[PDB]
Order: sequence, then structure tokens, then C-alpha cells
Amino acid sequence: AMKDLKGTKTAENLKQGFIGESMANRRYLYFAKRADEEGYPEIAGLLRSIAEGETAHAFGHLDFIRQGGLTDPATDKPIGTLEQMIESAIAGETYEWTQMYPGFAKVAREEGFPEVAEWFETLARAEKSHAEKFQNVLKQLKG
Amino acid sequence: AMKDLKGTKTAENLKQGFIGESMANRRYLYFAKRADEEGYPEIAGLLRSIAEGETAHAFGHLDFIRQGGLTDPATDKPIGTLEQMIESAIAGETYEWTQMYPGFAKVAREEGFPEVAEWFETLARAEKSHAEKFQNVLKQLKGG
Ligand SMILES: [Cl-]
Ligand SMILES: [Cl-]
Ligand SMILES: [Fe+3]
Ligand SMILES: [Fe+3]
Ligand SMILES: [Fe+3]
Ligand SMILES: [Fe+3]
Ligand SMILES: [O-]
Ligand SMILES: [O-]
Repeated sequence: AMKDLKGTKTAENLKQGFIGESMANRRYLYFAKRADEEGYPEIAGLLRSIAEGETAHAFGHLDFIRQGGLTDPATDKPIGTLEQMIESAIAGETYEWTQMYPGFAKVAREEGFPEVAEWFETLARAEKSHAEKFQNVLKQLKG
Repeated sequence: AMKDLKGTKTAENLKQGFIGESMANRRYLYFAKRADEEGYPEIAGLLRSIAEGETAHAFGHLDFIRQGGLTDPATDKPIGTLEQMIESAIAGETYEWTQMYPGFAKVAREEGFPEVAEWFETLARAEKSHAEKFQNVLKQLKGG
């Protein structure tokens, strides 16, 4: 591996860089769909290509995070081995279905946004399904 | 009014949901590559399929954000129209190349991590290129 990054500002900067690059890929693919609808195929293709750049950037941030002994930006769990990667996926999905999306749904209903609440409730059930499927993966890797 | 979400906690939750879903898709595609190398194609395929779920979630969050008159989670700029979307991309990439990545690179060098610094410098130049390409897009939308 590489030099230990724990405790540095660079460790936090890699995390923040990963967050921004992740958002950018999602944003640019969403924007490309609007270009698609409106008939701007060269713009849409450029947006998709820039999005591939942001993928490369996000993955490179993860490379340095993993090689520097740091944890997953999303879950604060190690992601050195495949088993650890799956354990990180389980931890994040579990946070999302047990805490995050149910709370978002409750708040949306309290604030008078039942349609948004229904979306958050759909997502809560979806993340529970994801968590169960990843748990099945881990069981198979450890057997 | 679901069409005016400004200032509500639900607005903040949509933003945070978008951030988490965006990271999840990137993480699961990265993890899939390790499964690929090691010969676990069913695990890799599951990671890729779940990642498509996280794409749908992120895009749905953006749908509610736009429909509610809220701004881009990354830039705090409106993203209703295509021109606005491109203007948001320009603002974010400009921040990344003029401030964010150069600052990250300086810190990495000062902390004794030259390989990470070089990566941040490569990314700074890349985001400058991205900003210029988005600027060209805006020129084309405006008539160029
Ligand atoms: Cl075009
Ligand atoms: Cl497999
Ligand atoms: Fe980037
Ligand atoms: Fe999830
Ligand atoms: Fe999700
Ligand atoms: Fe960028
Ligand atoms: O980026
Ligand atoms: O998720």
C-alpha cells in the first residue's frame, strides 16, 4: 500500500473530493437526459463523456483512500478487501432503511408533503431489500 | 405546496438523500471491479444492478428538487432549464479548478503526499477543461 493518510487534512480532502465527483456524475447524466429530450445529441454526448471523467476522478479518490488506510467516505468502514466492501454496503443500506429514509418520510408527512413521503417510504423498503441481498452475498463469500 | 419546498426540512433531506445515493452508485461500481477481478460475476452483477437502483433514487431526488423550486445540491444554483443546468455545471467546475483542487494539492504537498498532490493537480487541470467545455455548450445554446 501507500503512506498512511490517517489524521491528515488530505484524508478529509479526498473524502470531500469523492463526494463532489460522485454528485457530478449523477448531475451530468441527469442533465444529459434533458439535452436528449430537447434534441441536443452532441451536447448530451459531451455531458456523458464529462461524466465518465468524473467517474475516473471518483474512483481515483477511492484508490488513494484505500491505499492510504482510510475508510469509505459514506460509512466510515474499511474497504480494503471484497468482504469489507460488501460489509460497507450492508452498513450504509442498513443506515438508510432503519434511520434515514423513515425519518425523511416522517418529516415530509409532518410538513404536508405526502407524495414526497411516499417516495421516501418506497426508498426505505428498497434499501432494506438491498441490505438483505448484500447480506446474502457476504454469507456466500464467508462460506 | 409540493411545488414550493424552499426553507423546509424536506428540502434539506432531498439534498442529503441525493448526496448519499450519488456516493452509493460510485461505491458499488468500484466494488464490482474487485468482484470482477476475483471471479465473482454474480456478486459483480448484483452490485451493478443495485447501483442502477441508486441511480433511479438519485434522479428521483433531483426530480422533486426541481419540481419544488429547489437548487442543485452541488452548487446552490437553479437547475430547471437546460441552460440553467449548464450554468450550474460551469459554476461548479470553475470552483473546482480555481479553488478546490489547487488548495487540496497545496495541502497534500505540504503534508508530504506528493503522489496525491500530483493527482489533485491533474484534476485541477481536468476541471478547467470541463469548465471550458460547458462554457462552449452555453455558447451553443445561446446561438454560438
Ligand atoms: Cl447538439
Ligand atoms: Cl459470484
Ligand atoms: Fe472531476
Ligand atoms: Fe442504498
Ligand atoms: Fe438508494
Ligand atoms: Fe468536475
Ligand atoms: O469534478
Ligand atoms: O441508497
